[PDB]
Amino acid sequence: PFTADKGKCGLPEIFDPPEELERKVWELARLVWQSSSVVFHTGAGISTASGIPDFRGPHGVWTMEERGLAPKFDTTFESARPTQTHMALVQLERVGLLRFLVSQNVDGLHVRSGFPRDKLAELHGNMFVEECAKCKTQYVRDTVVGTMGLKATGRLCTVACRGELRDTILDWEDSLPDRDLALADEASRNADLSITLGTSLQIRPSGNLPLATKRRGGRLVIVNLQPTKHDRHADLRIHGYVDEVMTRLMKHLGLEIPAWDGPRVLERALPPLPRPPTPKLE
Ligand SMILES: Nc1ncnc2c1ncn2[C@@H]1O[C@H](COP(=O)(O)OP(=O)(O)OC[C@H]2O[C@H](O)[C@H](O)[C@@H]2O)[C@@H](O)[C@H]1O
Ligand SMILES: O=[N+]([O-])c1ccc(O)c(O)c1
Ligand SMILES: [Zn+2]
Repeated sequence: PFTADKGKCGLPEIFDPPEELERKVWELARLVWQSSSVVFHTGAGISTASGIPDFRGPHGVWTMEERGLAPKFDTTFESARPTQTHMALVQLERVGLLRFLVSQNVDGLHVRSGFPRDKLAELHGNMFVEECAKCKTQYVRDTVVGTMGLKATGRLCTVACRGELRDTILDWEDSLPDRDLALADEASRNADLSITLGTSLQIRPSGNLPLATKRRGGRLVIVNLQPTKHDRHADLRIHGYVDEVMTRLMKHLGLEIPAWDGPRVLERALPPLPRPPTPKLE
């Protein structure tokens, strides 16, 4: 806990200049069109524009802690709106340009975004989701589950059970949930395109999954303001705000970023919605 390694925190940000940024997103555009199976890996950087601080960035939880300062939240978890990036990932799934989404975030926004849970691994859990110890039934709640570290919440299961309900937030010692990690690994290995959004890729095995894609000739794209463990293995690193990259990307793809109607829960994914026809690439 106190001892736990929080890896490299407070590294400098890189800012690709507009010309290099605009061009790198057109190449990302091309790789989404080329790819049969596109998987997105997300981390706390896709939630920073909502007012949720990240961990290892300039004003990250771990970064401000090293310098004896406090992270600053500009919102509560309950009153946080999903980002343009969160809503872009929703459209990309709906139009069939996103096979699987893998997140290290516990902020709960993916789910609150309306994103299909059966196409999502929440690898470090969800602040809003408690799980029945007895029958493994999950409850997506409307306020944050008040505990952390797979502890009893105080509520009991309501299946036609009275099983102990506990949080889904992994403690430093706790192993990842096998179902989520297994689907996340299959998705990552099977993928021909893995795009990482606002993660430093410093945690095992979360951070290593985008590298499973690169095996069998898959392409790896890293969108992050800072360096990242596996920058060396990327075919494309984009250094900029992900909201900018994903707003420009969606515009190249001919896609609108949909409205957020407030917190909604989508258990299962629907058949793909119509999407624009693919440009001639080669
Ligand atoms: N607007 C932005 N656009 C793009 N990148 C951004 C933005 N804001 C921040 N970033 C980048 O976003 C990156 C986020 O890196 P880290 O803070 O390590 O997030 P993680 O999701 O990998 O944390 C992993 C786990 O570790 C914890 O213990 C928990 O268990 C976490 O689940 C940085 O490089 C920022 O520069
Ligand atoms: O307080 N928390 O639990 C936090 C702190 C920072 C985060 O980026 C986060 O997703 C949750
Ligand atoms: Zn139960």
